[PDB]
Order: sequence, then C-alpha cells, then structure tokens
Amino acid sequence: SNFTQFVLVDNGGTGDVTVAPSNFANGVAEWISSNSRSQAYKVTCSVRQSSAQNRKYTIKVEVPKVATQTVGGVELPVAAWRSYLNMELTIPIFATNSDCELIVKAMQGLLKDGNPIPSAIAANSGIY
Amino acid sequence: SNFTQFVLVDNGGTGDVTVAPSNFANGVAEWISSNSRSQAYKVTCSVRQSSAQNRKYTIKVEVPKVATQTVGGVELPVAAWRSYLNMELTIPIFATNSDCELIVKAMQGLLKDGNPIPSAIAANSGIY
Amino acid sequence: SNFTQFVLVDNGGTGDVTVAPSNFANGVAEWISSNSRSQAYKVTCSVRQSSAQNRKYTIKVEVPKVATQTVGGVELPVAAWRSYLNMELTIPIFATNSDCELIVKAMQGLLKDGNPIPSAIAANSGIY
Amino acid sequence: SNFTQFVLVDNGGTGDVTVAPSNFANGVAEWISSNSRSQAYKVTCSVRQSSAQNRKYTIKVEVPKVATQTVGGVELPVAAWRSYLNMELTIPIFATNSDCELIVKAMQGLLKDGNPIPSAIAANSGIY
Amino acid sequence: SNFTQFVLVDNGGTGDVTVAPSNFANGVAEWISSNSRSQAYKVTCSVRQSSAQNRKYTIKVEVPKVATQTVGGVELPVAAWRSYLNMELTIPIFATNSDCELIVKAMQGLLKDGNPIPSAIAANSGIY
Amino acid sequence: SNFTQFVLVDNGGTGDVTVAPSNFANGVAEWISSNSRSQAYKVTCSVRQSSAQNRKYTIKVEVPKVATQTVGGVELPVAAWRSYLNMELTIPIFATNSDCELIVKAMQGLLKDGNPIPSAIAANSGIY
Repeated sequence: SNFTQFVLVDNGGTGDVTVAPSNFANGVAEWISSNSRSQAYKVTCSVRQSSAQNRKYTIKVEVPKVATQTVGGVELPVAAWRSYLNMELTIPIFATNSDCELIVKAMQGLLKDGNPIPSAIAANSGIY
Repeated sequence: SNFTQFVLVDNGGTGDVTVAPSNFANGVAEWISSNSRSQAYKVTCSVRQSSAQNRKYTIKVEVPKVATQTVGGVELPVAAWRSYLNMELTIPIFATNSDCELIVKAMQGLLKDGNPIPSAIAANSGIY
Repeated sequence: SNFTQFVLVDNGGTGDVTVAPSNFANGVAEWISSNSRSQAYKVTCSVRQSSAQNRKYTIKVEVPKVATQTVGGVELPVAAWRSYLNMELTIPIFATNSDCELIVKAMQGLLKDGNPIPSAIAANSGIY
Repeated sequence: SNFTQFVLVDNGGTGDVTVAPSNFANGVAEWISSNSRSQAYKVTCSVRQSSAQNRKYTIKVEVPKVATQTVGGVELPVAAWRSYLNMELTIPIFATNSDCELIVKAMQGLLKDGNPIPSAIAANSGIY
Repeated sequence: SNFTQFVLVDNGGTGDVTVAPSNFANGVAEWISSNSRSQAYKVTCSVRQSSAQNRKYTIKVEVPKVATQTVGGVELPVAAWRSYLNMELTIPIFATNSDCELIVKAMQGLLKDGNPIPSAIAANSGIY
Repeated sequence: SNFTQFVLVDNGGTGDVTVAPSNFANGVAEWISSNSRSQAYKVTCSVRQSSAQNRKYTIKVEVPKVATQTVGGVELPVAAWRSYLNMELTIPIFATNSDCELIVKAMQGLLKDGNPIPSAIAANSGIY
C-alpha cells in the first residue's frame, strides 16, 4: 500500500506533522493529522482518465492556523484560517515510468529551497 | 530579484533542466528552458488578492516529451506530448512569515521521495 | 539593481522597521515589512512617461497601527488603522541627473528634523 | 511661531537657497526665494480638517530649472522651466504629537540621501 | 543574468557611450546613458510568444542628434533632435539555440561596417 | 554603384552565403543567393522620403531552411520554412553624414557577438 501515513511537514524530528489515512471513498484518498479534526491538516488525492489520452491527478492540501475560539466563555479548538493548495497534473497515456519520474523531479525542483517560487511564497512575496 | 533562473529538474549535476526568466507581462512571471521553444519546459507564477482576506498563487508547469516530427520528409523538433501541473495556493492575509514557511514545508513534505503521492505518480499508479 | 531592502523607520538599530522587495507585478515595485500582510508596512513606486515631455513617479507608503482583534471568539493580527502617504513627482524630460539630484535634496530638506513641516505633523499642528 | 525663513537647498553654506515668508493670505503660508516669481523657489503650506476623522496638510513646492537659466530673463514656455511638487498628508484625528513625529520621520527617511526614491529622481530614472 | 551595462557606441575607449540598466517594469528591460532623458541613448527589449508558432523580440533604440546639441539644454521640437530605431525579430518555436545563433550573425552581417545598408545610412543616402 | 554583391552569411570562407544584385524594378533593390528562387536567401532595400522631414529605409532579409519535398511522387527543391527580418530606419533630413555613420555603428554594436541581443536570439531565449 501507498495509502499510509507520512510526514507532511518535517520539522527536524520533532514538531513533525504526520498525516494518516482516513477515508478512501469514491476514489478520493484522504489523509488527516491527529487531534481535533477542526485543527487538522488534510491531504486528498485522486486519479481519473480525464480524456482518451490523459490521466489526471487532483491533489489538495490544507494547512491550518491553529487557534482557540472563545464564545460566551465556551472555548473550542479551531483553525483561525487555512491555506488551500489545489494542484492538477495531466499526464498522457504515452508516458513511460521514466517519463513520470522526470515529471516528479520537475515538481520537486520547482519547490526546492532557494528556488524562485518557494522563496516568494515563504516571504509573502511575488516575483521581482 | 527572485525572477532568476533555477534548476527545475536536478539530475545530479548533468542533464539538469534549468529554466530561465522569459517574460513578466501582466503579473504572470514565465520561465522557459533553452533550445526550441517547442521542446521547452515552462513555469509560470502569479499572485493576486483573490478576495478581501485571501491572496492566491497560481503556479503552472509543463514537462514535455521531447521528440522529432517527420512530415513529408521535413523534420521539426517537437514535444510528442506534455504533462500539465496546475496548482493554486490560497493564503489568508493573517498569515505571518512563520505561517507561510510552514505552508512551504507542507508542500515539500507532500512531494518528498518515498511519501505516498510522489510514489503513486512516479509509478503510474493511484492509492492502494 | 536599485530594488533592494532599506530601513523605512530608523529607531536606532533597535526596533528599526526595514522593508524588503516583494513584488514587481504590473510594473509597480513593492516593498513590505516582515509581518502578516494584514499588519505590514507597505511602500510602492512606479514611474511612467505621463506626457510626451514628462515622467511621473507615484510613490505610496502605508504605516499601520497594529492590534490584535477578537473576531468570532478568535484572535487575529490586525491593523487598528493605517496612515497613507501618496506622492507624485512630475519631472520634465529635459532634467539632467544633477537637476534630478536637486529635487531629491529638496525633498530631504523639507522633512529634516526641526524644519517647519515635520514639526507640525509630529505635533498634530498646522503651520502658524 | 514657525512662520520663519529657512534653508530650502543646503549647498553647505556657500550658495544655499534660503526661502522667506512672503504671503499669508487666507491662512496659506507662502515662502519664496529672492528671485523673480518666474524663477523663484516657492513653498506654500495649509492644514484643514478634510473630513470628520482626518486633518490634511497640503504642501506645494516649485523648483526652477537652473541649467542654462538666464537670471532675470523671460523664459518661455513656463512649463519647460519649472518642476512642481505637490504633497498631501492625511492624518487621523487620533494621532498624537508622538504619532505625528513618527510620520515626519517616515517622510525624512523616504527622501534621505542614498535611498531608492531620491536616487531615482536625481538620476532621471524610474525603479529597476 | 544578462541584464547588465554595455558599450552602445564604441569610440575606441575614449568617448565611448555606455548604457546601463534603468528599468524593468513589466519585464521590458531598459538601458539609458547618463544624460537627461531628452538627450539620452536608450535601449529597451522584450520577448513574447506572438502566436502559436512564433516568439517575437521587440527591440527599440533612441539615438540623440549630437551636432550642435546643448548639453543639458531644452531642445525643441523633440522630433528634430532624435532618431528612433524599432526592430522586430520573429522566430519560429522550432528554432534551436544554433538556429538562433545564425540569426544573430545575419544581423551582425547586415550592419557590419562597409556593407551597403550601414554605408547608406551613414551617408544620408538610399541605394544606388 | 553600391549595388554590389556581398557575403550575407560568413561561414569563414567555406559555405559562406553570398548574395548578389538581382532586380531594381520599382525602386526596390533586391539581392538573392545562387539557388532556385524557392530556396534562395533574399535581401531587399528601398529608401523613400517618408515625410517632408524624414527619409525611411525599409530593409528585409529572408533566411530559408532548405529541404527537398516529394510532391505528387516528384522531388522539388523547397524551403521547409523561412525566417523574416523586417527593418525600418527613419532618419531626419537634418542628419549629417557623420550623424548617419553613428546610426550604422549603433546597429553594428547592437548585433556584435557577445552582446545581449544576439545572445538571446541565438539561444532561443529572452532578455533576463
């Protein structure tokens, strides 16, 4: 199985956010971190044949801003807000395993530390 | 500037795919790899205030399947096909720099080697 | 590359507010402080050939009054209010670099500590 | 009683431009250098409560084109020989003297020598 | 990182005209000489995919009329004192780096000293 | 008679592409390489008093990508594709011959090997 738990956020070996399998209904795999579902991280993924020659992945991630809500003196564990990552990857059925491995490296390279994009995001910025 | 060239695909230090700035029209930054524009990798990125409380990034990547087209004896350098990655990241304006750095780690963790998602893609698979 | 960070508010090395490059989309250079976008200082600058014989620089600075606000029982980093500076400077195309250095000094002298204008502003007073 | 003569352009004691009170009609303070009104350095300043929550300072400065100028001469068109600065400072009625002093520092910093804005202006440039 | 200062007019070390980066608003790189904008040498350059099969470079150059020029002066009409060069290079997406290098050589040859075109221009002539 | 042949592409004495005078009908000087008209390089130039105070040179170069195509079972010498350079140069009638030699050198410097523009073109790249 590849439907297992994994470390979403690596913070050294402590304060690491681990996301564990939760549900696989209708071809949409879901992973959630522990504790209150209200303050949890969430990852979903599905694949479908989008057209005759294409297969398409739909991956989603939610990173919460963990907070406490106090109303009328009753406090609940909530997420003050959340960021929503939505990605779609279209891959022709002609792609071999080698081709797919390259696509994966391209995605890891895009987000690698120090590169333009992850630097812009991490600093509340755009391109300049 | 963060509008510079970077390594999209790291293949050791050789066969590395480098993508260089090409155009920044209308708030959409574009990067393209060298040689025929027809066989080039492409990365674009833009940010906008999607709503009152949210800023939204729209990142896109194209990985080509490099090939030669022969028609009537005239051959042209083409991409046999392409994979299309489309990602959107929504981040509330309340996020500090610390919050954004965490969002970035969550994205790098999702795609890290060995984790469920990059393993499924790299092997032409889904979750099981 | 004059697009660099600078200290907007100099509180003598301690509690200085530095502002850094964060976007150049649409030809508007932007700089924001290291804060959540809801509490950051912001500076923008753009130049345009406003007429056949002029060039116009539009510069804006936003100075926030930061607060923590309880919305829906949850605390959010917020700006109690913001002060806005909007400046436009029109320079004829016939102006030499030394003619331009003259404009910069005039603007620096205008706001020097002790002079009429910065004294009125700092005291919630008018000129008299 | 701040309505007094001051050094507008500091050329280090030799060839400084001093501007002196010249009009107070309607509460608008005016200061001009010792020149013809066509070639004079001119500064005017007024305050008014712009709305129920704001006070606004309107400061205007006129600077002469000095290179190739004929002192005391008739130089036409007037627009080829003069630069106009127009500043508007909106300050909320809650701003204390301290808040106002910080606003004056923000203005002094924006125009300080070596910073982006004054460097661009002096070099007949935009931002790059 | 090719956005750097370069010698536009080579007069053999003495009296060469150097042009330096001065603007990057919107991805259009600009370079100007150290003059007033009315008397400056100016170069701008941008690339865009003009259509589905072509990429296009738009290069513009402004050259000042130097004979009888008054440095730093106001010279009107603007049109009597400036020459404008406008180049458009359309390159099919199939062109490799090698194809592109040959195109650059074709441009270098077209303008080389002693050839018809540069001789005609320099002599205020047409073809005969 | 400046209407002479010249080497358009200099491949160092071997495989040089020389172009020769071939038509002057309608006041458009033309030069084509020694090939079938379907595969020849072509250069045209015309000058016209575009306005009362200008002269405009229109210059075009066509660089073919030669191929042999089988049409109806028969082979024909053909051009797989063509690259087109279109240049217009507007010069005021007040320009001296030395003012004109200045324009020629500027065009030669612009395309010199190693300079930004010919480097971008040869690499299927933009300026960055």
